[PDB]
Amino acid sequence: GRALRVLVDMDGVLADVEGGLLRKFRARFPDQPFIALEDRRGYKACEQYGRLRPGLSEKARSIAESKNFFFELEPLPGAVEAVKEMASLQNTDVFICTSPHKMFKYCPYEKYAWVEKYFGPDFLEQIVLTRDKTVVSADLLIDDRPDITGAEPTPSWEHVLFTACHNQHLQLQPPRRRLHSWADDWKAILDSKRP
Amino acid sequence: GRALRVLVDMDGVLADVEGGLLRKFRARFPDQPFIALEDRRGYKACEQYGRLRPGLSEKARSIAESKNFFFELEPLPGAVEAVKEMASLQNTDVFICTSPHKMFKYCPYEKYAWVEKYFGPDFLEQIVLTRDKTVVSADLLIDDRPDITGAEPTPSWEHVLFTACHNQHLQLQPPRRRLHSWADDWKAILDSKRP
Repeated sequence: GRALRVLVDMDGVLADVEGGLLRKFRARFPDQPFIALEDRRGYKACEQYGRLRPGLSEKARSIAESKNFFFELEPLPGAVEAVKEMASLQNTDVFICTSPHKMFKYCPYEKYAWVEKYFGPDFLEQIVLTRDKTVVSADLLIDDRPDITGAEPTPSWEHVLFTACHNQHLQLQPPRRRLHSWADDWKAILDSKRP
Repeated sequence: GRALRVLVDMDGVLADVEGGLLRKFRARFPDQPFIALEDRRGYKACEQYGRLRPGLSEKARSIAESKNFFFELEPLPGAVEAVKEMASLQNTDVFICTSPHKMFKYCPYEKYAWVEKYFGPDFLEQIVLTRDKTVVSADLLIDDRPDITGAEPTPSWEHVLFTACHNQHLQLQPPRRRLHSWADDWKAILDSKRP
């Protein structure tokens, strides 16, 4: 029978982008103010730094653009184990669908290397790098961005919001769904999309 | 109205991969035999080198894996001008949909840089890197590979074969279509998929 196809974005779902940004920002710019994760709002971290102090958007971006930023990101709790299990379920195909952002020098490569490091070489085959997720056909999309963007107005996938510091204050209106973490019942969400 | 979505793979369609491989192979390994383009058959160039002489698959692959292989590829005749025009047509969205192959170190980055070089920064937004094109939804796919591969048995796009040295000897059975080059009537092919 037809496999359930699930898209999972790495950023803020598998790899701890927010923790990495904060940790490296503080170490490189110890005499500047920063944004504690609890105070993060909106997926655009650099823009919020810019509102904190003129010039900090540029510094935050320079952190994310630096070599090894993506590669040294820590996996989120229970992320690697859940996705490995997910991919092992019958009638389930998992693709990692994630953005190069506008940082083409190191980001694409390190994302591949990160996935290989935690998931193995085999899994590299399932990666789709795109700014626009709406052109990718699937049953479910799990990512940390509350807003959908891209060329297809109504994507084929249901969008499920993975909780992150910057989105946790949003109270989603049904039938919009939230996955609180990888300890949460993700199997139930998948099962709901099966025949 | 709904835009016609066309996927175009860079390799052998916009960027002259075969010429680049042959040119750099010959310069680096001047005392080895090589495969003239007219003798190329099948998209897997390294495998054909391996059949020519044991060990040459590895050397050919080392050429493609080298820094600057992808970035220094020459654009195919009329490619940049056609795709720029195509993207400028009304009710037409063009995405470049292309593979990282198993060469993650330089290939992804140089493909982005190549597109930026010939098409501009704006166009980077339209790039989808994937091994599996069948999970990308679209009306048309133009690439140089005669065989479809990927998780979706029947993709949404019609596959149009762009002529390359390795595929030109294949006589396609209708209704399968071929675009002989960018001087050929590509507008007619697009128009056929419009309302």
